[PDB]
Amino acid sequence: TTPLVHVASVEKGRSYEDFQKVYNAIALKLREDDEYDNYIGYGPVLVRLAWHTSGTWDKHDNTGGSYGGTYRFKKEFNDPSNAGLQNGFKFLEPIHKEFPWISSGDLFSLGGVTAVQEMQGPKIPWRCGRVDTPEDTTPDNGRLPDADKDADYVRTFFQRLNMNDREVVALMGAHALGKTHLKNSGYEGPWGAANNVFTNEFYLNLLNEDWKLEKNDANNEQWDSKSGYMMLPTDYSLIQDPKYLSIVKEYANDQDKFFKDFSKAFEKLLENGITFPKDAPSPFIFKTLEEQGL
Ligand code: FMI
Repeated sequence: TTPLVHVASVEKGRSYEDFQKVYNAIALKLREDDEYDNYIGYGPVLVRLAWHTSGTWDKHDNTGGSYGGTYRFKKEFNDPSNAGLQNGFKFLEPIHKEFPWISSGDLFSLGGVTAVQEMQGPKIPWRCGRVDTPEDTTPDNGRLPDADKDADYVRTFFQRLNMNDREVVALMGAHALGKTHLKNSGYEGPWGAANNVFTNEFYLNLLNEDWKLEKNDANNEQWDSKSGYMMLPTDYSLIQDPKYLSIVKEYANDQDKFFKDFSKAFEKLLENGITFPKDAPSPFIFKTLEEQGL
């Protein structure tokens, strides 16, 4: 029961170029399969997958986390909290088939990094070395957070992932991406207009839209705006809590600051629970397809 240490182990003989190739394959497929989810593309769901496979981590005993790539196991991919992520896993299947040497955890997390960057978001340094662990290491369902709670719930919950107020608010900015799907989560609607472009729109919408507390077709409350956007109760709590509100305003007024803080928090999220040897490779910063002229 003693907390196990997960030491990053580089896939045998692999280096930056090998991973840039995987990044490129993911990026090229994101471009090709553009029709998904009414042309939103697979970017958002890949970011959600990267987060859900990392968000099971418990700092108290180092269980869960991105290291083991346990989402490949039935108990975890059937977690009600992960409904809809099967689309992201299916997307990555041909990628893993072409590059069988990459670990599942490295693939799931790299998928998120690739999606953020290809969607014009900040560069996210990424480290390789996650190693697949047995099915009995799969964390039980119920470790991911709920969306119907308040600011106090959010603050306490994220302490388990060792995230502070600024880190939590920055991470939530990813909701500028994609949308909620009634069938998956009991919530329906996008948070903004630019569904597959990474910007600080989430914060701007929270502060500038006129929100009304309504019930959706699943009988759950959510905040709606005449513009056709929505906010989860947890999203809205970010402007109800005075400490979160200050940070929301900061990001709504400084795109660069949001990008920098999100990058750090997202990398931290994807690396929680992993011990990187002193002589491990430095974090990789992948070039986008655009930067490579591809
Ligand atoms: C850093 C990234 C991130 C964080 C930290 C983070 C944190 C949290 N999220 Fe969010 N998320 C991300 C990224 C991130 N999310 C993205 C990109 C999406 C869109 C997915 C898609 O469009 O398919 C979604 C979609 C989504 C949905 C709709 C799912 C669906 O119906 O398909 C819900 C209900 C929630 C709830 C919650 C919380 C409040 C409960 C878990 C929460 O704590 N999310």
